[PDB]
Amino acid sequence: KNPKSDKFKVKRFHHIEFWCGDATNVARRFSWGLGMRFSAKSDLSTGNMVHASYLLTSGDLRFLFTAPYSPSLSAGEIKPTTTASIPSFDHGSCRSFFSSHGLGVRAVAIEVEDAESAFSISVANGAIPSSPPIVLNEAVTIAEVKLYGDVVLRYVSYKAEFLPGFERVEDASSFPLDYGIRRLDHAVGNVPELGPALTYVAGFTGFHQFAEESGLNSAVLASNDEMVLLPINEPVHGTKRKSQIQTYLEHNEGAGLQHLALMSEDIFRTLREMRKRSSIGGFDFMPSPPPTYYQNLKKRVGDVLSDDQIKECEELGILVDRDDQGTLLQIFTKPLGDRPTIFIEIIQRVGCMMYQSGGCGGFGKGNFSELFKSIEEYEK
Amino acid sequence: KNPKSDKFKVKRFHHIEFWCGDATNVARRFSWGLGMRFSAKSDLSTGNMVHASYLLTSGDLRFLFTAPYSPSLSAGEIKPTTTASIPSFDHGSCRSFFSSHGLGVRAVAIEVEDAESAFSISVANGAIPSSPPIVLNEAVTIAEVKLYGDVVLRYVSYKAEFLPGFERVEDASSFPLDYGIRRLDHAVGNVPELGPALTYVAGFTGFHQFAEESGLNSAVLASNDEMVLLPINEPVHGTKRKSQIQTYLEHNEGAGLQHLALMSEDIFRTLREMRKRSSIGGFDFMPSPPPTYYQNLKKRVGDVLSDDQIKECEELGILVDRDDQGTLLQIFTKPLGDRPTIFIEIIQRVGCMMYQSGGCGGFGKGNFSELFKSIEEYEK
Ligand SMILES: Cc1c(C(=O)C2=C(O)CCCC2=O)ccc2c1c(=O)n(CCCc1ccccc1)c(=O)n2C
Ligand SMILES: Cc1c(C(=O)C2=C(O)CCCC2=O)ccc2c1c(=O)n(CCCc1ccccc1)c(=O)n2C
Ligand SMILES: [Co+2]
Ligand SMILES: [Co+2]
Repeated sequence: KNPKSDKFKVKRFHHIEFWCGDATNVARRFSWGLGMRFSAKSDLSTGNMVHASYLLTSGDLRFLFTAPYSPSLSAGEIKPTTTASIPSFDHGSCRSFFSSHGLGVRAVAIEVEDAESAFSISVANGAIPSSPPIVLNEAVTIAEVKLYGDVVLRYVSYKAEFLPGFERVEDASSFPLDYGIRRLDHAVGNVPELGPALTYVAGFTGFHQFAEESGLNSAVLASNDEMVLLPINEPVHGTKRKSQIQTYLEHNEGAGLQHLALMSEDIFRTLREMRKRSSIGGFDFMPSPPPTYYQNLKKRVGDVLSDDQIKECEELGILVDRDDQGTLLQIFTKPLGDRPTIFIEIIQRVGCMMYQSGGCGGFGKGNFSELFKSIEEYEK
Repeated sequence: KNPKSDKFKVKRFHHIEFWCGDATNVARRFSWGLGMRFSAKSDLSTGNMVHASYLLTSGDLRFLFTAPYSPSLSAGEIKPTTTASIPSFDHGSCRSFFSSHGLGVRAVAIEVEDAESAFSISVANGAIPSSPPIVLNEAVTIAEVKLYGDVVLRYVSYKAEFLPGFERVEDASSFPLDYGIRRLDHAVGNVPELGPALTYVAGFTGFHQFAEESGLNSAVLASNDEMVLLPINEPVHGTKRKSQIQTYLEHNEGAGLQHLALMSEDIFRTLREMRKRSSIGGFDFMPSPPPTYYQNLKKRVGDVLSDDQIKECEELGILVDRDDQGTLLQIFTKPLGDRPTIFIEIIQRVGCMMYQSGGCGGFGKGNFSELFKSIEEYEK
């Protein structure tokens, strides 16, 4: 049952913005590790005396990396006279965010038909304002409201290239890397209490709960066409193994974005390319499941994957689960930075063709039981 | 005239420590861009609840990357009970340093015979204490005094593997990258006033001035065997082109480390390997000199370099200058991070063999005039 109760019209995920200490070094690491191209910049070379912001792209996926300059560079400025290309940026907010949480996602940005209306409707329906709507160069409107912890849901709307004031990067600096990642599938938050978080967000968006003992309870909020998916996790305290959600909240200093799930058009090639680079500047992956997990894969997905495609999953460490509607291939990186907080999931879905409907195959929660069983069975 | 007036005994450069927001992402970028191996770590996996520190090595060059965790992780700790592996670390000092300067060098570490004595003698001779001597595991002594701005000269001494509490990285995580960089040749500071900076540092070290209109005045302080070299720059105000030193001080919020010069055993291979990676996560280089610069190279270094070796300099953008004692090959990267502050120089020296004596060939100040002339001559 999808009641299609969105209180405004939302199209798709637009971009994810990381707040960093040095946007240059994070963006270069991410670009090599994930195969994303340098697409746009807004910094001193473009006249921005406030923040440095570098955009990476792969397919429709857009990662923005932003860090503050010395406030002394822009001391004569006031908001009306700002050189910032993102008007919601604030030196003090960014330094406090990064000091408190370390490297992580500040904004989950979705594209809307009209950012002003979406902001107005949101706050009228309980959203806590963060940045009022601002129209940039009579071309793009952006607005922000609180999502959970210190993360904002950013609304972006275009009348008719990323943002005004950003410049497209010179080809010489822009090497056409691509490992097959194509778009953002879902973005997941960790909170101390799931219930109030769900009521708050679903309260101001109209998003509905998407149809779905290992450290968490979870639920998924979705847009009308279920292309925007926002799962939220809480910890289950009192187990024997400590909750990974609780560990997150402790090292993150509270609620925040846990993982970004990036859809690949060819997960086998994406994982081959990322695993080649794991020890030369890229991203590490979580430990692989035992061969027991893959021997048991034939009995569950042997209808969808060949034996050659299943052993290819085994050499790459890919996990597989299944809904009644589709099949899911997934794998998780190790944490993206110093703290055991944010990580990335690489994903590709098969089935539910009509295009492919969103969430086809679920989110892989059945892989918790399958991994534990496979692990214990492997031991004995 | 080398009066050999060192007030204690110093061996060589030991390591350079960067203070970062996220030590993981800076270290991975540097490792790929410069060809340095992950050699040691001190972080949560080693029991350090205070800071994350990752060591990269190439030859005798050691780069340390350190960032603070949430103070909440170590709130019950006091200095006697600390889990920090570097006892001079302080959450507040590091966050304030990085907020003020951005990514840059906190410590220039030199190896001494006895760090306690070197600290005592230094402060008795005018040095401003920063961190008193501390003996780690009855094995290593470290101490720190102020050098310029917020950079410290760190003394390290070993009775008889980087530091106690650091672990050697698992081979699987440690990919044997190497582009030919072998050691730190010199480390350069930018200050507002050269005179007082020189008197202060030479005052407490006993270092002597090493034998030597484009934006700076400079002078070089050296150890007894002239293996430790510490040039210092000041701006020359009132030119037509603005001083790069003054631009540094403005964006850095005052005095600090301008560049690190890394000696290569094969600069041609180092530059080939680094230039291959410039647009895929590595380091960019300053613009190359015009062909005019290289046509004029034959008349000045045609005795030392073949025509094949000279055109190889031309394809890599390498600069060449000469003392009366030796010849210098050098090239400069673009800034290492967001701000136009710190950069890196790659260097290789030829001549003055006895081993090679330090500073053989100078520091390339004659390349300021040669580049300008070559540039103007190229135009017309
Ligand atoms: C995150 C995830 C998902 C996932 O994507 C997902 C959502 O999209 C929405 C609904 C809830 C949810 O969980 C699916 C399966 C997963 C994991 C996962 O993290 N781990 C590793 C667990 C060890 C661990 C150690 C340390 C820190 C974190 C974790 C798994 O083993 N499985 C099977
Ligand atoms: C730094 C250097 C050295 C050098 O190493 C050195 C020392 O070791 C010690 C003594 C003084 C000194 O200068 C030598 C030659 C150099 C440069 C250099 O920076 N530039 C680029 C200038 C444009 C520029 C733009 C923006 C920001 C900075 C600079 C050059 O053109 N030349 C020829
Ligand atoms: Co997921
Ligand atoms: Co130099």
